[PDB]
Amino acid sequence: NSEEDYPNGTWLGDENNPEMRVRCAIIPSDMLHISTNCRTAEKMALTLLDYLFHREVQAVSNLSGQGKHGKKQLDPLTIYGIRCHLFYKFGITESDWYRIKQSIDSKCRTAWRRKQR
DNA sequence: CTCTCGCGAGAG
DNA sequence: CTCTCGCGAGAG
Repeated sequence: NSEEDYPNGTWLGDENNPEMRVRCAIIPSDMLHISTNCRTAEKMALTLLDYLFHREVQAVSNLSGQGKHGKKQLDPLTIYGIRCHLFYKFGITESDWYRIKQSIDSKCRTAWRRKQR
């Protein structure tokens, strides 16, 4: 939320808009790897996921924190940052963000499916 | 691996 | 009953 949280990290979203920006952990070198190879909001979303949540946090959680498996909830502020970074770099819509959330939940489901094996 | 379907439980 | 939502899983 404030840059003092992560010093060597970067900003998710628009740096010059204090209301639509989140400070996160990934280093400026990884943040250029993402904005270079991820040329669609769908690929950027799931690359940001791998780089913002340790995979065994992915294998134990989902977005809302509900469900029959009783998974934990992924950080609502981190998920907000992904929402700003996709809006800022791609100008996604409310329906576009809904599809993205479905992809994120499906990615975390496969991480859960793996963990059992 | 991602994408996306459809099932079935619970909220409304 | 309709809708929302988590889910397993197959296909690409």
